[PDB]
Amino acid sequence: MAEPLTVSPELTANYAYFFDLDGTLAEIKPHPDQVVVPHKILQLLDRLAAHNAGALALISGRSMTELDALAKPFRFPLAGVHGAERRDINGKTHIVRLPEAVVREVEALLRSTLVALPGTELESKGMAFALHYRQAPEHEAALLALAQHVTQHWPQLALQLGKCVVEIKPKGTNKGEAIAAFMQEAPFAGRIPVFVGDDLTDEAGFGVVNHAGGISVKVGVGATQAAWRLESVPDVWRWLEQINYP
Ligand SMILES: CCCCCCCCc1ccc(O[C@H]2O[C@H](COS(=O)(=O)O)[C@@H](O)[C@H](O)[C@H]2O)cc1
Ligand SMILES: [Mg+2]
Repeated sequence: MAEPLTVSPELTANYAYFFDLDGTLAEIKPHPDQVVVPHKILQLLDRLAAHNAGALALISGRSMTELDALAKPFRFPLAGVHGAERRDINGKTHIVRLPEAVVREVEALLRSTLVALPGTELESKGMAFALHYRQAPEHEAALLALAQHVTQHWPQLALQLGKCVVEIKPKGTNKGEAIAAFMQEAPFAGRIPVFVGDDLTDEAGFGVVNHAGGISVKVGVGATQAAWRLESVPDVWRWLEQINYP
């Protein structure tokens, strides 16, 4: 149902841009630390933001600090950990905080199960936990049942499924509310939201962008709620280049 995106918006239109990172602005890698956004693409994003009053943000499941490393030397408004971390246009950061006992008890729980799930990696994010299983796809059903049971015993936590990852996040955190928080703040407010993403976490953003009369763009294959689709990360780059230089 999603329509192939072919038109590039004009550089000085009234758009507010929201970009996912992994699988959208950067190609998918076997390991997250090999992921890179080419410096040419970062310059296009920075020029696009500059012509749109700074209304451009990165909306990612990665931690805020990892986004700053990937976007170096540029510093954009950010949503990290699916919205549990956020940095507005004023550089002000907002952090969702979990009870210290919850973080300690859950991490100890998840770590003890890894001996029976070899190849899985537990990434601790301060207020969230990510279970990476790209090196062992067989563990996916177990990690889902395990994380689902974590969210039942600790109702402060919610489930976030993703590409080769099962993520445990604070309840009420999602990229839709992250985009919402931005859309009521000075630079983004009064513009039309454009959100480009590729994973299940991005579907929540697609929903609020569609309801807002904005432009939602799915990257890659799979069922989507987005109205528009790009076929691959290099197609995002080419779309980005055509906005900057028609
Ligand atoms: C060798 C053949 C290639 C197959 C590789 C398949 C692996 C896909 C994949 C695996 C793990 C990913 O996790 C990373 O990115 C997440 C999403 O970030 S996001 O897309 O900007 O929302 C973050 O949440 C995580 O912290 C970060 O470690 C992201 C993508
Ligand atoms: Mg994503």
